[PDB]
Amino acid sequence: STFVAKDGTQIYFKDWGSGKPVLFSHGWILDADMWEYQMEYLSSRGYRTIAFDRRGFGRSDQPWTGNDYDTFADDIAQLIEHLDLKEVTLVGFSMGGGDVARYIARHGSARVAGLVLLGAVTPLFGQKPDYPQGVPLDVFARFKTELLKDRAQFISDFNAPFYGINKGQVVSQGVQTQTLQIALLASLKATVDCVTAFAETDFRPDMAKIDVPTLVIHGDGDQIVPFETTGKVAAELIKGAELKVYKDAPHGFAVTHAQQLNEDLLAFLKR
Amino acid sequence: STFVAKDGTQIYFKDWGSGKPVLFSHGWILDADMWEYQMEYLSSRGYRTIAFDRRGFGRSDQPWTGNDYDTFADDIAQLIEHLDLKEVTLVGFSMGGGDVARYIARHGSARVAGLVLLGAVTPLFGQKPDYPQGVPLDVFARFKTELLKDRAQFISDFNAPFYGINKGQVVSQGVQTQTLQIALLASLKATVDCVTAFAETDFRPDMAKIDVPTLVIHGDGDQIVPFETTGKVAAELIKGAELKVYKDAPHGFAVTHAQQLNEDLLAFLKR
Amino acid sequence: STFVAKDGTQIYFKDWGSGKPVLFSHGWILDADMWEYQMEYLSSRGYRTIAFDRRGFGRSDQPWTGNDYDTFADDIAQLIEHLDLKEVTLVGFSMGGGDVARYIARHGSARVAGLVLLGAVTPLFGQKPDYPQGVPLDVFARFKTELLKDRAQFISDFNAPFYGINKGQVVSQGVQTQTLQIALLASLKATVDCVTAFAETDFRPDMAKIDVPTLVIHGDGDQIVPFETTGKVAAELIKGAELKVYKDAPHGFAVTHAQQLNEDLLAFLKR
Ligand SMILES: [Cl-]
Ligand SMILES: [Cl-]
Ligand SMILES: [Cl-]
Ligand SMILES: [Cl-]
Ligand SMILES: [Cl-]
Repeated sequence: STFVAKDGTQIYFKDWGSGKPVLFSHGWILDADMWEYQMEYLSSRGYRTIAFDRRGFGRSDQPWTGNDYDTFADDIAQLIEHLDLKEVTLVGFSMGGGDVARYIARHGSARVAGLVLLGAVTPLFGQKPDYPQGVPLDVFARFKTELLKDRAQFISDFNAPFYGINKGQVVSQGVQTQTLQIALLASLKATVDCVTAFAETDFRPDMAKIDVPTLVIHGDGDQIVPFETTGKVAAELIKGAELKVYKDAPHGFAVTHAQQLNEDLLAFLKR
Repeated sequence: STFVAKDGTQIYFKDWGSGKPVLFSHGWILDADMWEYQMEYLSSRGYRTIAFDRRGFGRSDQPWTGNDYDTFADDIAQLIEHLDLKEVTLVGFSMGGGDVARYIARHGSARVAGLVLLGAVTPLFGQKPDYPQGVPLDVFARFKTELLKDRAQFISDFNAPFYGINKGQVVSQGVQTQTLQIALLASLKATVDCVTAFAETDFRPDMAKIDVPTLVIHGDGDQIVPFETTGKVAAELIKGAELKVYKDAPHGFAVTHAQQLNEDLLAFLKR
Repeated sequence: STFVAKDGTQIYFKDWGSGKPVLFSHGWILDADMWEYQMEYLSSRGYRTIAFDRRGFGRSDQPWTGNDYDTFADDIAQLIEHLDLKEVTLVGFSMGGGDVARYIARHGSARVAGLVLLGAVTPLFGQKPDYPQGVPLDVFARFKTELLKDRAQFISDFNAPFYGINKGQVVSQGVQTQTLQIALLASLKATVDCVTAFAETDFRPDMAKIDVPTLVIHGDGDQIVPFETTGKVAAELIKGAELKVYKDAPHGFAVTHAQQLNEDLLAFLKR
């Protein structure tokens, strides 16, 4: 399915099953397919599951402008409006944790039953004056330089630390092939602009606005989005949030810990 | 090109050339591109060729519902009506033999000049009480279990018995790459529901409804859809059907036996 | 974005940034993504960048008919008209040098500020009675035969001479994977007809119609489109054209010499 955002950007989404809705926001160089197993799992068990390709990614249009969290958050608002969703459980992975938090901050939580932040960049990923423990901006600047030289090889090399294959996690060649295939669908421009966005955007004000049940899940072996300065802090800053730590899990844990995640999502929805 | 099915599903198709129409229905985890050489061959020789991506596959939408042979047959009916096709020769490969057969069973043959069943699941693939020679259902249940764990690696491993590479057929790396790339476009949900559909659907009543010239072609090395219990029987059950057995040919014989298939299709059309 | 051509063919394009427009025409078995680094570079520096997927390629429709330079040129005209572009700099790579030249030839240069020809087939690629130095037609006949047997393996094998990898150019596996992925999106029919088109079409008359500033760039290690009989002659035949030769550069120099190309394009636009 598609809808057209305010600026004319066409956004691809899937809307499966019926019942209470669960809306998924994918990570960086991924698309809505990263959620296919969670969607099948929950839609076969009485839920409606919705997942979009972020602007610039997968099957969506690739606009030059609007590659920032405020626009990402408003794109989600438009999707929710378009389908007239109510009591939605928002689920964000990695950089996609930021647009679901920012949606709540910009639009409130009247339509929202709950929030799930999976290996998410919230509440803040990069360094700030009062957050020297964040990732230094020159680290991201280097990634951008590499992406602007050869993004295809960048993505290909990113598979190992993403899935923790370099630390003994086991992920098939098939999954690695699918990951690269999907990543190459994306815009070079959106790919690089998203680094800027997740490097620099501060979601600490957003955390104070989250007034729904919230589950934070993070792998403490995550090489991409460090657990200690992201998920651990998000769970403390969000009132009433629950935290689950998957021991030694990598960033790409929707793959390596698929069944555990499916069960945790179900348990949260049935709380 | 696209048409929209009754339930809102957008379906991609290609419609090439002019003349008497030949409408192709692809196999499992493939899409309309599996026919590109047959389409070029026949459309360069004065036929109109049409091939669609089944719902849930290729460039088509991925609906949660309607992944069953009655709906697939009705999709084909909608395409035929969409383009107002007459004297159409229907050509179905593998699981795609089922939806062309079920189209005739549900809609009759007023628009149909002839039927070709290529390595097809017809008349019945899975075991029934009166068909113990069919494939036991626990075989398909295991496939579903494996697809719900890692469909990307399932498809990758499937290449070998599909093309008979495991038994000495020679197929390029290029073709194996293209096969996996196209398979990964598909929905996880459609991929799994199709297994249920081809495992359990009985097309034996459909065979009695086929009242047009019919050619059945099957490889006798077919490791996926066994000739003895499918194409052999389909040819005996359809009145006036002709049977061609490709010696030592695998399931993926539109690739391994491309030229022979092209020439046999042309001869059938010219009969 | 998309527009619909005269014959109903839907063509995908990207339109990025603002400022003076630069319209890019890709090579054979590529798509608009081949320009992503040039588009990012120029659109980050005050230019509007536009690149389309040629009919039969990438994300565009795959028509049976119209796979010829006159139609290609008219598709470009229709895109220029669709966006009401003025003072456009046309940039064509490889076979795409032909449709920008033919667009000037058929429609004039009222809308055009400049022309850039990159490893282009202009002014004539294949042999003619007065051009025995051209590539013999049996060479292209053999490519077509191979493509009509196994286009996927043809493309895979083409990576090496395209990028000069067989002559010590260094190109990542990621770029080669991306090149194959994009090529496989294309129509078999379009892929084959384009060979006929660039083999046989004579752009020598077109050269005399080009009355705008023109930069010709070509690598003199080009194994696909020989510098001596194409770019070298195009630069001599177009009044006032500038020529730059990249020493030992291959056909796929937008990849191997990306930064040098970006800087040359920018220098040209600023002249
Ligand atoms: Cl269960
Ligand atoms: Cl608390
Ligand atoms: Cl009979
Ligand atoms: Cl010169
Ligand atoms: Cl040089």
